[PDB]
Amino acid sequence: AAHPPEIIRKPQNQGVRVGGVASFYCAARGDPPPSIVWRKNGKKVSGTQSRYTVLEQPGGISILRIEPVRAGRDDAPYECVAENGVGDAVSADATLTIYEGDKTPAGFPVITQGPGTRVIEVGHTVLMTCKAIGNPTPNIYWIKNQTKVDMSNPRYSLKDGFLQIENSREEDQGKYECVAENSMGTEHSKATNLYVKVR
Repeated sequence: AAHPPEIIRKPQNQGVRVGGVASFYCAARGDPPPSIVWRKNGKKVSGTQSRYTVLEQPGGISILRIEPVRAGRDDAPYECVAENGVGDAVSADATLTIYEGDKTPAGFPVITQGPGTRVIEVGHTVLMTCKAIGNPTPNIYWIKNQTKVDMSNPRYSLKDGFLQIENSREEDQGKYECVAENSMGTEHSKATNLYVKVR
């Protein structure tokens, strides 16, 4: 195992509404595997700071989540850094544009309807609703517990931007949200819980 760190996914610029959620994704690889560090305006991102949380996900992914987005503070460059003790560190960065009030780019995604909390009996199927519009039309994806829902799962599909889960199992319990992603912006729905009862 002898390789220098490589960024295989760069962070992308985001536009978010104030009070919103924003996230940046980074991924890298090397031999041996790099750590990824997140920087704001060149300053490593605080363990303390309540609004930022960093999620490390297998496949080499690192995610920086900012919730709730603050209009002054959060308008900055977030850079992700990868090091493994071989060669040079590799870094990539992205900006965050924050939109006050309604002064949003035309066609910024809007979520007309959002998921509601539900209890579902084991073995039953549920539909969770996201309704969105934008131009260009938003791609819609679902998150549980801040993690992308895996649509590789046989039991999970999208109907009309709705998330359907068939043959419900306890493991499906979580806090779900829907994201509508646009060239213009990203919108996250309000998180809500899915509970599974027995019997």
